Amino acid sequence: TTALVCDNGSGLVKAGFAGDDAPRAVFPSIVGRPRHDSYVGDEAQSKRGILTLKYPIEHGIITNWDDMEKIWHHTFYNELRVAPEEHPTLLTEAPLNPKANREKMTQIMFETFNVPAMYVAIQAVLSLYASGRTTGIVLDSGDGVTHNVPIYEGYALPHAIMRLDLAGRDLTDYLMKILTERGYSFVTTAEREIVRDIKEKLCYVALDFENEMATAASSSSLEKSYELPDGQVITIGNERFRCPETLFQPSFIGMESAGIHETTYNSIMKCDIDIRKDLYANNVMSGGTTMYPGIADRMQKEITALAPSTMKIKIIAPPERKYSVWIGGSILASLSTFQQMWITKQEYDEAGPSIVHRKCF
Amino acid sequence: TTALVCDNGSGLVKAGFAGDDAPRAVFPSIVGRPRHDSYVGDEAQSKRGILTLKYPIEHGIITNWDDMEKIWHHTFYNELRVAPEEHPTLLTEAPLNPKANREKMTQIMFETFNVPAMYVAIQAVLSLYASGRTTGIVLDSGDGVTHNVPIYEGYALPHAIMRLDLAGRDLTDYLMKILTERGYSFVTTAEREIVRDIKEKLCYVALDFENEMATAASSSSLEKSYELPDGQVITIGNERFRCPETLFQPSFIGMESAGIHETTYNSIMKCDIDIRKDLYANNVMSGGTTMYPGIADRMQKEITALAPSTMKIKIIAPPERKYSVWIGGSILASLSTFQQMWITKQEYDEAGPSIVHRKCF
Ligand SMILES: Nc1ncnc2c1ncn2[C@@H]1O[C@H](COP(=O)(O)OP(=O)(O)OP(=O)(O)O)[C@@H](O)[C@H]1O
Ligand SMILES: Nc1ncnc2c1ncn2[C@@H]1O[C@H](COP(=O)(O)OP(=O)(O)OP(=O)(O)O)[C@@H](O)[C@H]1O
Ligand SMILES: C/C1=C/C(=O)O[C@@H]2C[C@@H](CC[C@H](C)/C=C\C=C\CC1)O[C@@](O)([C@@H]1CSC(=O)N1)C2
Ligand SMILES: C/C1=C/C(=O)O[C@@H]2C[C@@H](CC[C@H](C)/C=C\C=C\CC1)O[C@@](O)([C@@H]1CSC(=O)N1)C2
Ligand SMILES: [Mg+2]
Ligand SMILES: [Mg+2]
Repeated sequence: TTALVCDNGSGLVKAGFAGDDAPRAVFPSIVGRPRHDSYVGDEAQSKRGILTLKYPIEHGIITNWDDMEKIWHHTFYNELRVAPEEHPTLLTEAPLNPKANREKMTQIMFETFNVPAMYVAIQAVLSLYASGRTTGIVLDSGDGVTHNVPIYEGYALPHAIMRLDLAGRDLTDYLMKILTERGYSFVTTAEREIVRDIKEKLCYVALDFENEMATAASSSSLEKSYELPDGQVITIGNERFRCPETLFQPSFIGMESAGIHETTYNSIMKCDIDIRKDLYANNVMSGGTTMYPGIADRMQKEITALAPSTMKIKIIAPPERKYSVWIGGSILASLSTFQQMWITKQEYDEAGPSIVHRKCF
Repeated sequence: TTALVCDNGSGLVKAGFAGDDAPRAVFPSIVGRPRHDSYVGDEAQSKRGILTLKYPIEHGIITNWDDMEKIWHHTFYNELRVAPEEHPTLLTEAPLNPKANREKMTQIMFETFNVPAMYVAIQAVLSLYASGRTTGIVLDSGDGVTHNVPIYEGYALPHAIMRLDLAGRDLTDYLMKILTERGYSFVTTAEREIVRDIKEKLCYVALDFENEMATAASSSSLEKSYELPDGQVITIGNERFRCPETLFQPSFIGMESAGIHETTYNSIMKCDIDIRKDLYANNVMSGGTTMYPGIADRMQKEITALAPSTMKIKIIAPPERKYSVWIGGSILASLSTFQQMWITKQEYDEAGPSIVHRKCF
């Protein structure tokens, strides 16, 4: 009976059961086939020297499905200890995800895994119920993708979906750079991983850059040392809010401009006025990234700038937003009105891929 | 730039233009040829000799597709004299018609019609819309069939739906029976048509199959004598209501099938006791057969005498409650909002024919 939720994030894969208050398995979204079978997850990584590791998925989109399945499989078997062709199933996707993909995706569940039933939901949209909403503009900033998702009655709006190709890993990478720069090494991939945690444990969203930037060099009372695994420990200036600053500065690492709140306006201002109003006081926002301090109040103002005078702008940062996408699934999967919403072998059996094509979740 | 409305009525077809507060089209959904290329419409009518014309749409469901193909064709052209690949399209589906049938006329349409965009809905709902409601039981007492469709704010209650195969052209093959007793003709379709003409003319579902049926040996006051083509006038007694009434008596044949009102009830009953009141206080007579006057105050009895005392019950039965289906749909087909629903040429050449099973409204 128990269905299964799996947010196949670009770098992370959240997956547990239905209704389950939280995805049980949350491991690395990559695989490694022989250097000269494959392996995946922590294991996959646990074998650097002799493995050719790659993210089966790129920008929250599947590319080498081999590894992909080489995951899926590991995910029930080597992972969830459960029978595929034995449980209702839910998969997440990215906004404006290419038809044949979303279709190919299904091809495999019944085909190879003979999964009984299944469905597909936009990572976004998931996060939206994960908030108790069926309409709003979301901000699922994972490890490597970014979209502004105009939703209504729980049904999205393509033509108005701004994607800001950039995220999670960017900054992490970003950082290292502005550090190897401030006297510090780290150019091996293994070092990058160090930085991230660092990037997470410390980095924050400066309510104000300039006001903050000076202070950095002016005061200090805004930084700390780091238990570098090596043993040696170290601290960082401006950076703490410079890296996460890149978020509003798609001109911090080269890039193309625009940027977040903008691409947001540049997402809302592509949405039939009638909605706009109500699209303004509901900013949800999932994915590792969004997990920042002050990131909150920071945006609010950002927009109010563009945000016309007397308009109430409300950003909602779900304390658990890191999994909302998954958490959403957990729910919808585990629901009633959703029964008929599934896809069936009997159905997939008779039709083909195009069968999947339906309405909002 | 304009869309279309087509009521594929079991044994009839009404059509016109979205908005157009009349459907300009209404005709015989029959196809026929020489006993030994083809003849559709009332053209087929005048051929009882050379033609052995068979009707399509089988109880509301298609059957000789290749055949039905002509029906439609006969439309835009001979009839409306209009263009297909140039107007959006809407089609009434059959209340709980298989998914197989679906993608058929859907692909067929486009494929062998190159249509802009097409959508399809159950007949039973439009009729509902067609009355200012979106909830409450409806009854497509049309020609070939008569269904009981509970509706909930736009959703039908599959599980909770009833389908009775008696209707219009049902009570007819019969009428031609009851009469062979006072001794008369009416055996050939030639003669069979005359029947319905009479039915719809005189026939009525009054009230008592008793105190009413008591007036019989009684006061030979109120009866009549229709002047048939054969010039010769004819007499009729209780048959003026022995035929229609049969709906509250299947045993008139042997249908060990449920009495209408009862099925309706049955339907309402199989519904969520919560919503049951609304769908109870609401009941529509979508169907030509649903015309036998005085049928108004009638049904009330049939049911409240089963409907829990503390209530109230009304059976919305408008005048054009003979096209409500077509009418109601000729609305959906008129609204900027409707686009979000349509299935355009490109919304098919990419998503296979199964992209039509899924709606919002
Ligand atoms: N507390 C945090 N603050 C900021 N960034 C974080 C935090 N925790 C994780 N991240 C970053 O967000 C990225 C992860 O997100 P998520 O779990 O959002 O990715 P996915 O869903 O795996 O990928 P994507 O959403 O890009 O398709 C991580 O790889 C990491 O770089
Ligand atoms: N005034 C009337 N009184 C009685 N019966 C009528 C009247 N007008 C039409 N009918 C009968 O009702 C039948 C028609 O209904 P409708 O137009 O409801 O049929 P469809 O569209 O062919 O079928 P369905 O509605 O069951 O899908 C006719 O074929 C006819 O025999
Ligand atoms: C705590 C953690 C979080 C995470 O989300 O990791 C994902 C997955 C990870 C895979 C590569 C590493 C070596 C192998 C195992 C990692 C396990 C846990 C790492 O590559 C990221 O780190 C990239 C690199 S730099 C960044 O910003 N994203 C995102
Ligand atoms: C006024 C009318 C109404 C109608 O509803 O016709 C429909 C369609 C009709 C098709 C066959 C005939 C020869 C051809 C053209 C008829 C045109 C108009 C007839 O066969 C019915 O008559 C049958 C016969 S007896 C009955 O109960 N249904 C129902
Ligand atoms: Mg994500
Ligand atoms: Mg009809």
